[PDB]
Amino acid sequence: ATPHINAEMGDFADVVLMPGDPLRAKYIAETFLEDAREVNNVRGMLGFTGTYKGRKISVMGHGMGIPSCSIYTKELITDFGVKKIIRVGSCGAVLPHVKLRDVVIGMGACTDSKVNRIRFKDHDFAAIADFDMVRNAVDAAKALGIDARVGNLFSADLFYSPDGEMFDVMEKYGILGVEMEAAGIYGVAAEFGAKALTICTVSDHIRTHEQTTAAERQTTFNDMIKIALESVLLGDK
Amino acid sequence: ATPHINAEMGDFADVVLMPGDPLRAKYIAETFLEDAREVNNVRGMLGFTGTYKGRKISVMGHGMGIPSCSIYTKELITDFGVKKIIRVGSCGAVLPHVKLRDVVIGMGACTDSKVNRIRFKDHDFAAIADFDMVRNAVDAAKALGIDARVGNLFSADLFYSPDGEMFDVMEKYGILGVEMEAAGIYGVAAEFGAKALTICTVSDHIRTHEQTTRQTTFNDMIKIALESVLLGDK
Amino acid sequence: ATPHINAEMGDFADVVLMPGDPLRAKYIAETFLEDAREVNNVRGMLGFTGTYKGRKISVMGHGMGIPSCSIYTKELITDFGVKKIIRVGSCGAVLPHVKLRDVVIGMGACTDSKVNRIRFKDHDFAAIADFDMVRNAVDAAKALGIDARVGNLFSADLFYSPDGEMFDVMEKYGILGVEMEAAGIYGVAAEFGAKALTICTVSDHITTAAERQTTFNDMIKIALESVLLGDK
Amino acid sequence: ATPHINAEMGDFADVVLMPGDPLRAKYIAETFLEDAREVNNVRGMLGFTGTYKGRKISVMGHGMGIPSCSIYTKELITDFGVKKIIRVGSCGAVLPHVKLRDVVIGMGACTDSKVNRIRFKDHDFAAIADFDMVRNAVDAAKALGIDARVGNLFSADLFYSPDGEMFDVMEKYGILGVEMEAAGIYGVAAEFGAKALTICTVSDHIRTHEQTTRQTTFNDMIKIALESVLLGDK
Amino acid sequence: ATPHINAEMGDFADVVLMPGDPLRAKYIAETFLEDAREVNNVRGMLGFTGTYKGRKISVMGHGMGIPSCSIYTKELITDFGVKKIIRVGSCGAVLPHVKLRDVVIGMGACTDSKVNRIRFKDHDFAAIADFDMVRNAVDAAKALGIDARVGNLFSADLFYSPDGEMFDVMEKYGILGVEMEAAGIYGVAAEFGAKALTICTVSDHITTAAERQTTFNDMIKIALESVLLGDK
Amino acid sequence: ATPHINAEMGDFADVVLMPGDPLRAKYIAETFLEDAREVNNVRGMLGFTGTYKGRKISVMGHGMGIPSCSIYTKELITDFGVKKIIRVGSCGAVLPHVKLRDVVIGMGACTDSKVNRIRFKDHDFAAIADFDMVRNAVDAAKALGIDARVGNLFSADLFYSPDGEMFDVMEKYGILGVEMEAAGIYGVAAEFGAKALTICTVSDHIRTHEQTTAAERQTTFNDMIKIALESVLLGDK
Ligand SMILES: CSc1ncnc2c1ncn2[C@@H]1O[C@H](CO)[C@@H](O)[C@H]1O
Ligand SMILES: CSc1ncnc2c1ncn2[C@@H]1O[C@H](CO)[C@@H](O)[C@H]1O
Ligand SMILES: CSc1ncnc2c1ncn2[C@@H]1O[C@H](CO)[C@@H](O)[C@H]1O
Ligand SMILES: CSc1ncnc2c1ncn2[C@@H]1O[C@H](CO)[C@@H](O)[C@H]1O
Ligand SMILES: CSc1ncnc2c1ncn2[C@@H]1O[C@H](CO)[C@@H](O)[C@H]1O
Ligand SMILES: CSc1ncnc2c1ncn2[C@@H]1O[C@H](CO)[C@@H](O)[C@H]1O
Repeated sequence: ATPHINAEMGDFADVVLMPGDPLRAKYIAETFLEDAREVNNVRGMLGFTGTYKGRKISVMGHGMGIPSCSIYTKELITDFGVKKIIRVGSCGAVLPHVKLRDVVIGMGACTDSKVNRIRFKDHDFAAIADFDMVRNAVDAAKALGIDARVGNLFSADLFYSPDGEMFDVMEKYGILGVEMEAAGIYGVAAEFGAKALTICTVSDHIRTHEQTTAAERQTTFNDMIKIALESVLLGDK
Repeated sequence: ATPHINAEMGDFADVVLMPGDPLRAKYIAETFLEDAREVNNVRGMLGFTGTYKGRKISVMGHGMGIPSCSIYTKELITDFGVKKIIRVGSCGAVLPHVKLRDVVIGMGACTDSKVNRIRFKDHDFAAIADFDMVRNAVDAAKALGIDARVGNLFSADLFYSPDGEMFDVMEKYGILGVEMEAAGIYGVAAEFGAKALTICTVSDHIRTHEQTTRQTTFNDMIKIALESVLLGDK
Repeated sequence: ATPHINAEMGDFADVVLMPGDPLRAKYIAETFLEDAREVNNVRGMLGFTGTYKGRKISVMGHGMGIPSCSIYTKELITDFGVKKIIRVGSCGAVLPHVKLRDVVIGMGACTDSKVNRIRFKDHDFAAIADFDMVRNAVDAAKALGIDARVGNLFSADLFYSPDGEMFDVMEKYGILGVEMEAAGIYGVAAEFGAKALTICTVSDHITTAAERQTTFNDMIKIALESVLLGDK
Repeated sequence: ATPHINAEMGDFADVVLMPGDPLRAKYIAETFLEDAREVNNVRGMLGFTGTYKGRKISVMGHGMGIPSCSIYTKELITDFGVKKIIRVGSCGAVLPHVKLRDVVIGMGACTDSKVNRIRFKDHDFAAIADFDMVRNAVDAAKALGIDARVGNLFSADLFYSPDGEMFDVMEKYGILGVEMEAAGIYGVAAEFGAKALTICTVSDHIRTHEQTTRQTTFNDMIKIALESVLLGDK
Repeated sequence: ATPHINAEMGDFADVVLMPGDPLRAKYIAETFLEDAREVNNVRGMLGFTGTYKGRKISVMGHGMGIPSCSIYTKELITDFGVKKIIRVGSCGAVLPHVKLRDVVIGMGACTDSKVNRIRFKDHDFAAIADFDMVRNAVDAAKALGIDARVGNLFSADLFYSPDGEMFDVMEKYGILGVEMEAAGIYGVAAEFGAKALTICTVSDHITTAAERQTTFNDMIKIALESVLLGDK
Repeated sequence: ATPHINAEMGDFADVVLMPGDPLRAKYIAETFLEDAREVNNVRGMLGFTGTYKGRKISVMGHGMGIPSCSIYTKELITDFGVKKIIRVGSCGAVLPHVKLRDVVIGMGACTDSKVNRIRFKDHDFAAIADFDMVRNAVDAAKALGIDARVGNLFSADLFYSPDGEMFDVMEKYGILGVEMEAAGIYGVAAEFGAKALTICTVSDHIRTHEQTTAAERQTTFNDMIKIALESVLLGDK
């Protein structure tokens, strides 16, 4: 066990899906995994392990922010033999053409944080996902009849920013989705030699700040989970 | 209700104790508050409101890291009329004269986060607590016969730091405890106009590696916090 | 028409291959393109436009360094309607498993330059390529029976850096190759809404001339065939 | 003798009050100390030692700016056994509720200087005062019936700032006074292992432009400082 | 011999004039030097060594940008024994009193690049020229009845900057001209203990071709005559 | 008058020599100026005005550090019509070949301070002296049979540096002298449109940390003052 995870080697699959909300990990295990069992509960960060079409899969929340998810992903990789981390969350949109419910894939992730500069001798480290994982996700989505956008995400330290001028900048440079973990998870994956990918569903459009129907929203979120789970199967081949 | 808190104005007291662990807040509500009522569970971030010796008080977790607690402390202050925030967490020690379960009070908080530089034109903003609250905590500790050092805390973005050498620099400058949110709460208190204080319990020693896997001294911290608000009311 | 390219709209294809060495532009034009014609000569940066299996293609050097290539890529995009930029160059490897003559594809590009911070309010902008272009290059490579590594490049401002330990850091974080333009082209593409990709061959690990020419022609075929896959 | 102080161990008391103006130190030595003896005049930086109600005390100017006071506070601490440094200076106000001659106590000090980043690996070091000294000053003020706000000061490198907008940011974050050395003295106290406190008198208002061209409230500041050491001795 | 210059010790004079445009090196060699011979052609960066009034002089382009010129100036200094580097180029002016075709001499060079911070532990390194070289250029100019302004240049990494207000700042602090290499060459000279100087002619204010050629030849004569004054 | 200078327009010459030590300004006025009168004393920063061979000259201390001298030089220029500022101080040497008593002229000045970054939008402002003033000083020195070195100075914020590694860096990049004001005075001169020059006498060699005889040291310091005063006369022509 670690100070944040009360499990032992073997308790997690070598692939872990990670939502920000611990209650969403439980929701994913309940909805898509067969014979899922809770393998962690410290600080209430629920983790589960079960099978998806016979494949051993794990899903655990990572909390909000780079500092939070950096702790969990780091421990999964070094102490639980986890090779892949697939973040499945929500994000806000700044581009007029990026619509509510669009599925975004973060090939790269820009950031507000100083963590990668601390890692990269104060220079610019391009926080990127694992290419194969990106490709598997794109292909899985195509098979589901879904067209995911692949580009940059922006991982913020302040959900409530003081200088609202950053949104124009994000939009100017083509940022697809705004969230809070991608850049940190990619930094961890690179530092400890593992593979990661962040997929998000647009739950808010900053240009119009909205949400829309709930049934349709829940549908897209599930497609996103489906895309994540199906993508690991393509990777297995 | 706010984006991360499903409650209404009035559900929270004007003072809120906040541990990083939502399960610790539940424990505090059950062990120290009377008529405790759960007022939030969004994302599992348990929040409670009750009374301590007739004083209405709340306790809610804020999660790990500056980005997490910034969201919660902000919504409480702008939408629930919270005047005082008292973080009650754990920390790692770097100084040799600091032992497990020791109580530290961060009158100040250093950090490797950029949040305050983003707020202060890229200059040095000294993330400090409210002086009265510090004084209150010190007096409360004194009256309870519990020891407590007052000084600088270090709020880290990375629990697993790739720069181990920075611990020597922290030690060289007298850092009492290494935690992950004080500097962010102080920055929020300042930006949104409220007051805050961070009290921590040494739960691990970065040099010796001896660590906990809680309570008691964690109960002391709570007593000091709860008793300090009462002094503040008078 | 532009300060560094004496040509007019239409002279360049919407896709432009760009080597660092200007002399390589003519080699590519004569060796891989049909009906090539000269479209630029300013400062000796020769540009050519021709066709590859019917597809309109242009080729012109960009010079060494982020500042140089940022000028050309920018002008091509805003004044000649270029949609995609494919940089085809060389790099140095810091990883033991990455060998001489290997073909590296930069999905991302780190850098010690300050250009992107100037663009992104002093924050971290992840300089990245277009995903489809990356995927096209990979598939075009496999079709040619060539195994290409996809990952991060490091775009250096100083070829002769005084900081020797930075190479160990690059190795620790999996940098595939060290060159000097990727991060700059990716920033320009982002700033002006175009697509870019950097392909490099390992020409030094931190070979015969015939071996070098073979690998160079392989990189060009890959880039050219990737463009065709992109059109589908 | 040190590079900038021609004195020997023992010439200074373990506590030293320090204004930026050498002529103010002379005034303090002549108005509040008995048997005042000049112990330094190198570069005109007048230093004096005497007694206040039987308590041995020194007062020496430190000049304007972080670079100047860093030299003096350092030599005093490493070569003359000075344990406590109490800066008694002037400052400019940005807040509307702050008037001339008001007394401010910097429990913390923000800055646009790089000195602390050079010491703290380019991270945010919270330049704070010694809690006991702050508390001492507060009690002393209380007993003397003098008002005093406790909080953050802003130590500027450029008195004539080209970034006027930074004053709005200072005001937004509750800066009590704009001065030029607190953050540097706190950094030195920390690096060389001593204690320090900065007390200031509002001598100018950056918004209204009304300003002084001293004493009295400048006499209050001195009383608070001298009386605070006595409380500290007990 | 070096990665970017196929020459050997002795091929280059201890003094090298360097224009940004590579094509200008041959013009200078044929127009101002006696008995010129070719000493480099790698990447099309032609270098020549000849003599001016008996004094041994070399000329070769450096490309656009700090990264490009940093490579050439460095190699020339550490492998070909070059003692002085005189960059002769063009720049844009932000000051109203500085006119088109004016000759500007950069005693100092500001920059938005990060190379010198990387060299100077993230602090402020004042990138400056050799004082004697500056004084020589001034005196050589006066002898030619030419009035040259001495001051600060600004070495930009991005010719097309997204920050429009930086030009007002440059004007406020007296920047004489905007170009892209001075600060990089000055850093290299400092790092490897050599001497450097940047001379520029105002080719744009933020003219006929005959006017341009006249002023260009004036800058070259100035540089060449300054070298002779330096030998005294 | 200003909050730091109790004088009125006319009290200072349009040229001001400035030593760090206020007691040294008095020494300079006494030693080289005819009919010098004290024109300032607030905070004890003595200022004087007199004539050198018939030319109206002023000399006033500027205190230690960039923040200190930035206040004085700024007020001299904007409120007292001063056109030129000639700093005359001492510095430490890091280069083995730069010897005790050498006269150094700061054509440029490197710095530890953040003041010029605050002025120059966070970029690199090359803090330089006025060319003509440098030339006049070099020529005046030649006339005195003195050979001054012209190059970069380093203006430090911390006389007592924590990371002693900066001296190797300074030496590596050819820094001639180490002091504490040049970069700040040049920044002020550029911001308010005036002319400045810093000249220093090496009073310490960091590689050997020494001083030597006192008579000879005092001789070189005076030559430096002579060079400064004589240089303004050449400038007048
Ligand atoms: C401006 S809209 C927005 N902004 C920032 N984060 C968002 C946003 N929308 C969804 N997320 C992500 O969810 C958490 C913060 O609520 C975080 O876990 C984060 O990833
Ligand atoms: C090196 S020991 C250490 N390091 C960092 N944070 C620690 C530490 N010990 C306790 N905490 C605090 O608790 C959470 C991280 O477990 C965070 O909420 C944090 O405040
Ligand atoms: C340390 S080995 C190395 N380092 C940097 N750049 C290299 C390197 N090898 C090839 N290139 C690329 O070629 C040019 C610099 O020669 C540039 O165009 C650059 O892309
Ligand atoms: C904008 S008003 C202002 N600004 C900056 N410093 C001030 C100010 N007022 C008083 N001081 C302090 O006194 C000296 C500068 O005069 C310095 O010692 C400084 O601490
Ligand atoms: C805003 S006008 C301008 N800006 C930047 N560089 C200029 C400029 N004018 C001439 N140069 C110099 O020529 C090359 C860039 O064209 C580079 O070699 C450069 O030195
Ligand atoms: C390491 S030797 C050294 N270091 C720094 N400053 C020196 C030095 N020597 C002379 N000065 C200058 O004198 C004052 C500091 O004593 C300051 O005014 C400064 O200009």
